[PDB]
Amino acid sequence: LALRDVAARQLANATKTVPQLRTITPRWLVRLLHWTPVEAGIYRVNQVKDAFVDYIDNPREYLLSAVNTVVDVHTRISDLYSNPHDQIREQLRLTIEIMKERQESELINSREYGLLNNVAPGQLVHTRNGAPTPDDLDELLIRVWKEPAFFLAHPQAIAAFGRECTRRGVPPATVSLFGSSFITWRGVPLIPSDKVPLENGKTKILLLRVGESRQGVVGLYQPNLPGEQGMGLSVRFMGINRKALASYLVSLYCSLAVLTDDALAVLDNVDVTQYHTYRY
Amino acid sequence: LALRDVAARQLANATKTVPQLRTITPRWLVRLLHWTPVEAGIYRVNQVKDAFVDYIDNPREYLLSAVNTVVDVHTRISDLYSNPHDQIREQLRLTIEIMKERQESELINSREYGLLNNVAPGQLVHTRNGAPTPDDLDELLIRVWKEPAFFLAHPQAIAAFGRECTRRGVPPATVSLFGSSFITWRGVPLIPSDKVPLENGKTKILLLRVGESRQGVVGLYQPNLPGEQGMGLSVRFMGINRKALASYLVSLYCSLAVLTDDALAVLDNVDVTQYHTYRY
Amino acid sequence: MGINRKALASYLVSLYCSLAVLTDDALAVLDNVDVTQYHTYRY
Repeated sequence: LALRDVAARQLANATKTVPQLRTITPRWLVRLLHWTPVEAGIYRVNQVKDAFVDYIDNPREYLLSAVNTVVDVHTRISDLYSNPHDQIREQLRLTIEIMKERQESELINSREYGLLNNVAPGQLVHTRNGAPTPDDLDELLIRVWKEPAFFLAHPQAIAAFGRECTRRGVPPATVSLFGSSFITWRGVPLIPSDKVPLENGKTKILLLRVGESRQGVVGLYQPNLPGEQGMGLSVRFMGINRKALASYLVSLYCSLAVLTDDALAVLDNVDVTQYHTYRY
Repeated sequence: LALRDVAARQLANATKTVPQLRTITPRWLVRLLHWTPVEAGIYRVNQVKDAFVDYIDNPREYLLSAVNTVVDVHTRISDLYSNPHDQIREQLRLTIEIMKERQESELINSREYGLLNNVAPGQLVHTRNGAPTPDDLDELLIRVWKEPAFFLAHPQAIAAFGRECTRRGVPPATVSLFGSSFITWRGVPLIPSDKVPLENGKTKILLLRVGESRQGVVGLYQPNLPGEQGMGLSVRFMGINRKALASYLVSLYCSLAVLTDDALAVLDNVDVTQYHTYRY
Repeated sequence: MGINRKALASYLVSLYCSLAVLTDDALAVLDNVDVTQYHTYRY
């Protein structure tokens, strides 16, 4: 008999990871958008009227929106347990991750801005038979034929499109972006995002042109913020309350503008639950 | 509601102490002895016969004794759990502490060497009334009147002597040695040691002269050992067995010689259980 | 490890390893995969 493992383990330093947040996503849409700074929170998109040359007198003004989160950390927790990991920094990091996920979801789904609600008449396409076939994506590419950037879809919709391509004996090509592989259709990549709504096996697929040089989709943000930690993101210390809770304010200022109406098209009534039966 | 202490504690490094060994003692006797090296494990104490000048022809030869301890440490324990504390080093350190305690106990109590058994006739004093009074220590000082070094006693016997001194209205003086205070009697310090036997409230008190220049008590040790880590102490790696247990041999070589017989005296029948009743 | 009485030298080979799945959506398993099916091509 000798020294046991459980007793010798009382002398050993455990390697501790930072807390793993499983709802973190790559947030591809934010990385693929072009971001325009708005120095005073107002973006006015002037338009040619009925494209002599006249302009409309009531152009849409985009107001940047504010989302705030208060992060409360007890002073004794950050005082006592900040070795080897800063407790305040981990709380803030995680908080900002959750806020960035919410920001991507708002870029897709917001009622004021938000791609699925700012789609022009004539740019809304419907599937012929529910499932996202190659013909439906060809329709989408008809609607955004001027230099389309990427498709945006739920990963289940990308799988359904892959099944439809397999049934027709068509293997779609792939591209590498940001060290990851994506399906492409007619050279246009299919980008996954779990923020595209999926309810009762029904979802939507978006097609986007991005950039200000083109007349595409642009993201908007506020450029010079006190306590800035990122694009349109700021962190401020709010103070300490009577119960020794230190508070931090995390602010995110963002919006989205579709500069011209042929920069965005949406394929509606996409069914992701259809499976083919292969019989020979 | 905010982040709780129990959850935030999962990120914090705990400060781990080395294992505390409560049986560790200051081992004052070993620190107070003079240590003589014996290069080949044999110490022959020559004596003048019946002190012309003749020597005895059968002098006592002191053979250094060996105490061995095998320290088994599983290779996976030292491989896995040696951060930030070396597991083998802690096991060896603790093992050597226990062996040093045993060595002090053997210097006092051994049957071959050992002060309580190598006491000459005429140097054994008995208490007049059980309790260790000032008169009994004066008797001891009669027996070792030539430059006595220190008393050695159980801490309960030192307390009993203190009680006897208090009953007689005598406060004994104290000296500082090694950063610690000790009672002294007639300028001779009383050194505590829990290795002095105490059974049924009965113990002994020793008085020693030390050194080779004087003809006192000397400790003996072996000076040039393979794997030497201390005085007469060595550590050797023995090998690994089939079940991946690494073994280490800890060896301690020691003995003790009383050069002349008036260098040591023992006060016998010391009673440590007597308490005076103060009535006025 | 050392040499025994019959002049056999021993060596200890140790391997320390484990594996962690940090989040649960990092791993998926497809079960009941059948590898014995062959199609009959008739035209």
